[PDB]
Amino acid sequence: NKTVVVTTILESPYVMMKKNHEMLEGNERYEGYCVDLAAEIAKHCGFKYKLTIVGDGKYGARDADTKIWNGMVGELVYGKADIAIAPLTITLVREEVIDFSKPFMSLGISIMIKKGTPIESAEDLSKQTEIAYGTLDSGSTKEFFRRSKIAVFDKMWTYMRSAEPSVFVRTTAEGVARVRKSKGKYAYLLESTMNEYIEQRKPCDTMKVGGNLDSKGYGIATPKGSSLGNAVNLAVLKLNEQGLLDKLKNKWWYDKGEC
Amino acid sequence: KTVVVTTILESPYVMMKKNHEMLEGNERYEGYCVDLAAEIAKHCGFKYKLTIVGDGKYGARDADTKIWNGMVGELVYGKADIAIAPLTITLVREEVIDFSKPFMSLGISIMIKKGTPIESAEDLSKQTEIAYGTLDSGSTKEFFRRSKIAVFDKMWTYMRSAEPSVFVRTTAEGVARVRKSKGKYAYLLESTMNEYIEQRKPCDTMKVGGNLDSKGYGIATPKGSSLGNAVNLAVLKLNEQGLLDKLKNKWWYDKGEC
Ligand SMILES: CC(C)S(=O)(=O)NCCc1ccc(CCNS(=O)(=O)C(C)C)cc1
Ligand SMILES: N[C@@H](CCC(=O)O)C(=O)O
Ligand SMILES: N[C@@H](CCC(=O)O)C(=O)O
Ligand SMILES: [Zn+2]
Ligand SMILES: [Zn+2]
Ligand SMILES: [Zn+2]
Repeated sequence: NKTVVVTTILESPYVMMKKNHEMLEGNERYEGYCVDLAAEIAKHCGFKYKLTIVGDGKYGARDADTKIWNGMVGELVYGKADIAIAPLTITLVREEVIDFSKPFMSLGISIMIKKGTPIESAEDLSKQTEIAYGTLDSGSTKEFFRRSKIAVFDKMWTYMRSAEPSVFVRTTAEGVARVRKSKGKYAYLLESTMNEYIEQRKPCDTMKVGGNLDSKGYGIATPKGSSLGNAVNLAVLKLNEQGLLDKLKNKWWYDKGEC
Repeated sequence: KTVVVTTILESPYVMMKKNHEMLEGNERYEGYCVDLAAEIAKHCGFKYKLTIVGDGKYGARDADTKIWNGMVGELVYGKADIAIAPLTITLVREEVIDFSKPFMSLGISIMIKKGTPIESAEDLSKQTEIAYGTLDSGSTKEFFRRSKIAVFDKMWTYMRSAEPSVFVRTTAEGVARVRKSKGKYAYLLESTMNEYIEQRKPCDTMKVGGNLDSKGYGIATPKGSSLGNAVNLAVLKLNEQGLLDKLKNKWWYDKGEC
């Protein structure tokens, strides 16, 4: 048995630095939903592990030119990590190079506005020019728009791909900050999970509006044909059935809500 | 080789067409899972035959003989090649068959006759005037059997001992029992089926409260099936094209009559 290298990402409330992290070591430096989940998955599958934050701070995309995978997906593909336990979206292009468990959390793409912004829907955003809108610059949300053949979303993509200055952001935090500082003139397209979390954080000035644009999930990912895939999947099923995943969601989203 | 698909008559997933008696083979049926089977078959490049599960059950394991019934049994014993049905992904099933990523989300929910003074599972568990039960041989019954959550444990104790029986052989039977019991029977069933019935004449039932859990239906194949991989990728593709969302609207709400 060797220590399992876990790749993950600093994304609230999934993985965060503990206030006193400088005084702590190894796994104890972090907290959050995915930190709690990693401990349970390791316990139920019988392995020791080490949490590592993804070097480039990215989720995972393949460069169209170089064909190289970046982010957490890259760490799995190139053998730098053994498992990714993070809000990593299950997608077809990813499933072709890595394996995912059954989804441990559901989510869909959603709209974040600064409160009072006169927008209620994706259709609203597409039919106007006063309010800019964008996505995380690398990730499944961007690809959803890039690939969509649905009229409303294709229209949004045509706008976003050509908008100047860029409407895309490097991190979720950057997108949230941009909504907060843009006096209602920027809306952010991000996953419902992160949207709902931020909605419950001070200064309580953002809101999720409209229905979700799609319906998907986060999965625990392992390299193709990993020895861990089967047991990890069974552990996700057990934890779902025992209500732990619901308990953890409540713990990190709503029990700690500031609004 | 023509792929034998096991499925179950459960609205709006698989239903006999109005004019079924004059039709043959797959053409006799319509519904969400009929459309899904056609899509999966197209994207995986196979011919197939839809067959309705012989015993009318989803699938559970006999505690004594360890024999599986239902669609799960058909896969386990080699009577069918794939199940395309509202079949809930569960740990005990994943141990004997393979599931695709979930093509639809659902949770256990409460169906009441309109006007029944019940708003939650907790409400049901606190009283005795209104009886309540679940489908037999399915994942909802097992949920209550295995739950340690106090409210659900309390409900199970009541349900397992209730006389006359509160359990039903089919969803349709549960729905009929709610409709005819003058508000004195509430039915525990998956949110998907509950929300469908809520939009059907005579428009006398309602879903109340939040869902009791969060899970999904998956396409199932026998362990080590050569079809498992391709079918999973097909589900991902259909999801990403918005086709699953299209089919959900087509069968739930475009056909809504309330
Ligand atoms: C048995 C449970 C562990 S579960 O496996 O039911 N998970 C519960 C959460 C959940 C259920 C259904 C869906 C629907 C979308 N499916 S998806 O794979 O995200 C898409 C990429 C095809 C998403 C997330
Ligand atoms: N969960 C996404 C990142 C966030 C987003 O794209 O909105 C992914 O795995 O790429
Ligand atoms: N979908 C369930 C059947 C219906 C129910 O138990 O509510 C199963 O696969 O067992
Ligand atoms: Zn545990
Ligand atoms: Zn198709
Ligand atoms: Zn028996």
